[PDB]
Amino acid sequence: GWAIALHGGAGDIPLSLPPERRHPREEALRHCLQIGVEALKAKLPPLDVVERVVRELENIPQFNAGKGSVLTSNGTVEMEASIMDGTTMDCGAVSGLTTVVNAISLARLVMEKTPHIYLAFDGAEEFARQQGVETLDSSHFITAENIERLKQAKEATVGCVAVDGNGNLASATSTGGLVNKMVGRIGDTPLIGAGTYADARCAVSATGKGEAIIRGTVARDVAALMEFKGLSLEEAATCVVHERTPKGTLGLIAVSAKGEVAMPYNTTGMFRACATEDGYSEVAIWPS
Amino acid sequence: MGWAIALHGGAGDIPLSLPPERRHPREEALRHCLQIGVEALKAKLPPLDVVERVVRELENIPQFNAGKGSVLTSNGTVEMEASIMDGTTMDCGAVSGLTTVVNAISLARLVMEKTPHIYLAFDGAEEFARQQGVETLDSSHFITAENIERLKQAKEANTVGCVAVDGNGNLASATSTGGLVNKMVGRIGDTPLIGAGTYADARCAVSATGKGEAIIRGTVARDVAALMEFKGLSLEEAATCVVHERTPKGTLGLIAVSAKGEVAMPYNTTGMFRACATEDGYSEVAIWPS
Ligand SMILES: [Cl-]
Ligand SMILES: [Cl-]
Ligand SMILES: [Cl-]
Ligand SMILES: [Cl-]
Ligand SMILES: [Cl-]
Ligand code: NA
Ligand code: NA
Ligand code: NA
Ligand code: NA
Repeated sequence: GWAIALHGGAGDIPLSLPPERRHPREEALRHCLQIGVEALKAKLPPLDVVERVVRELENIPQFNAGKGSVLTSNGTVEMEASIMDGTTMDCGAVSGLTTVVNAISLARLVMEKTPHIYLAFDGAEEFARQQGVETLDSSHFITAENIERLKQAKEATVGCVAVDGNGNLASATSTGGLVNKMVGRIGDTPLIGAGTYADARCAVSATGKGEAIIRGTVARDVAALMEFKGLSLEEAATCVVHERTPKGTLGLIAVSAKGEVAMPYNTTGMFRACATEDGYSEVAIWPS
Repeated sequence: MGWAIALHGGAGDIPLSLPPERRHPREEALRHCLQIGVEALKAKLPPLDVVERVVRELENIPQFNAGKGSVLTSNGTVEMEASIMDGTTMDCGAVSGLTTVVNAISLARLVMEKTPHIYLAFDGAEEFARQQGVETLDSSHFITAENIERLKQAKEANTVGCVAVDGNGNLASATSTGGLVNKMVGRIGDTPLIGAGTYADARCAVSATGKGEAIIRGTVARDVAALMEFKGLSLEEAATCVVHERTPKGTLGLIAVSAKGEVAMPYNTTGMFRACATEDGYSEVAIWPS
């Protein structure tokens, strides 16, 4: 049957995270899970499901994508996303977005409306205007929390995977990237086979230290272990997270064509949720 | 078995009737650039320096779609991209959106060496280039008469690389391109994406060429390495499986070397401008199938 997983990012989420900051993030996870489950039960194809959920996770200011993107070194927002359809292996990606309200929707339009997969920076902003997507002033995306985070860094990702009852799979990832990143830095989120992958067998969205995820080709590696060694989703995701990538760098979510779900992480925490047709659902931050 | 090097000047529908005056300089360029890599490997230059030196020269040859001679965007502009990977460390570097940088591959290497990042693109990459003091020239330098005409033909109708291994099994890959003629401004292809156009690990080094979007979707360079690592396929078995089973005909060619000094250069296109050499005394320059 159908299955959905989502994340609001992996990293060093401290156990002492105050309730005032925990609660809104938990509420956001549970609300996005309800949106994605409602969508699958309304017979929306998995590509529409992961777009719809990641649009919400972009709009949530407590998550690093869309509004609440982390700031470049220059105190600016540069947003990036990718989307992949497992059944066609069609895909779309964008980098260097500064005014586009929903980066993941622009990635979808590159896939549908152009002969290309990947547009970035000024050409991606020009395509956004040609398509008439929603834009706001760059100041919309910058939060007080992210101004402070950049100050402290100089001193010192969201995702959705879904499968319907017919084995159709999709993956969507969106980010502001890494605090204090150099202007023009591209991380793992928009790279097919790093942050995002979907094929006949699985759909994967990765989150964490961008450069490690690129070097590790994490999303492709999950799919490759299932295809080339006959590993189950759980075996393939476990091996990548706990065997092949360094501690404190990576988490991912994955669903299979058979409707299984895996959300392993090697970080302290990962803001995560999932639901299956088989009546499993969970919302979590830390290990249980 | 000792050192080995392979290089390409791109794969695609190179017609069997390609007249001598387009074939000639490209075959000579392959032989010239192979000499650069052979002399470097005979001098025991690290593979990462070998592939950078060869691809710099391939960028400079105006008949190849990289550096000077890069194909034109829809707007008649050059937007250049490159990636480089060290198989021993899996250290890598990538650049997209370069308009004035003479050698894209060398800025990919500086990202890897001088920053905490793998990949810089467009204004931020051009600004890193200026901080680093690398050679830049006016955007008009990169535009050739041949590519003005190619773009005119594309609107009407509507890659280079090097892999090297030393006798100690150290592996490197480098790939540089103008991209696709009449591409939208800001379009990124496979060349700068680690695991699509470029990959190196302890077992192999891979550079891919052909239709960017097919190579992204097929994660070609990573797939060769994954079949060797996860199925125990030879370099040849893995390379041939990717090109002749896992990807559409007419889209892709690749060059690859193994830790053991094996060479493979399969393609599913009409042709692929290619050359290789091994310490065992083999060398080859070719365009079409034998
Ligand atoms: Cl990142
Ligand atoms: Cl010519
Ligand atoms: Cl020089
Ligand atoms: Cl390309
Ligand atoms: Cl051959
Ligand atoms: Na957000
Ligand atoms: Na497309
Ligand atoms: Na050139
Ligand atoms: Na680096």
